[PDB]
Amino acid sequence: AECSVDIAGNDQMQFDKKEITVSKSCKQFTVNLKHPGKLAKNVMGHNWVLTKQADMQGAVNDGMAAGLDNNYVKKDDARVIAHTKVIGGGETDSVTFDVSKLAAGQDYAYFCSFPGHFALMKGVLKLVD
Amino acid sequence: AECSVDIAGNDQMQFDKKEITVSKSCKQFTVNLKHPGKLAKNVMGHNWVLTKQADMQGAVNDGMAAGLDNNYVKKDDARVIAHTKVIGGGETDSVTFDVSKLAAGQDYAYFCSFPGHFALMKGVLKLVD
Ligand SMILES: [Cu+2]
Ligand SMILES: [Cu+2]
Repeated sequence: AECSVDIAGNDQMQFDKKEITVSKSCKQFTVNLKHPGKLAKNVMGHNWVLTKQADMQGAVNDGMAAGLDNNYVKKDDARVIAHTKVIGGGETDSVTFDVSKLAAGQDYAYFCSFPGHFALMKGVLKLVD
Repeated sequence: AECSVDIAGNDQMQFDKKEITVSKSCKQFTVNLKHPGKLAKNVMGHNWVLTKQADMQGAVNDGMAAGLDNNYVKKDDARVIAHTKVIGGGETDSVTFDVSKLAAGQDYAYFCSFPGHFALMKGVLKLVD
């Protein structure tokens, strides 16, 4: 038989092979692991979502619940001033919004609403002048 | 100032910018999001670890505790028949082991011991012939 196997991480963050067979006729067995480094949008996507600081947590929670189909943002969510699409690796998206939706001395947060990402992918947006 | 900003996911799964400035002299503001799709080994690495089925949970718990410098495998862990290094995107690693370490009528499992991967990155290794 063969005394080696090629196994890889896939774009779903699983092994491509759920089974390895080792023949008793093999003295030694060689496992070659590859990490292609490519993840599909459904497991590793990003967006950019803008809210008042106080509205972040509610918007993120309802955003996770809204699903990939809604770019992990609740449809017509009043707390969301602007958001991009959820994009995968090598992709781009742009969003334009009215600056009149911002007020001076208010705290604004941006985050990714892709489930679990708000913890790591956050920042502050400030109105200036 | 400008009425647009370029923001990107980075290899730590954070935004490259933690702060965005919008001048109130802008009528509209544009955010251009990029997803380069590249993650560093310290946040998205894989390995391949072989144990008896019954030893998986213990080996993975002690493995996560052992850290990246020990390839997320407890040094000299008796339950671990064989393991690769932890590798990052675009990388490869191999391990060879003696087939004499496997016995008939034992159940063998493999997994990735990179923290959080264990639930999705699993398979069965079967002695055959
Ligand atoms: Cu994200
Ligand atoms: Cu892994």
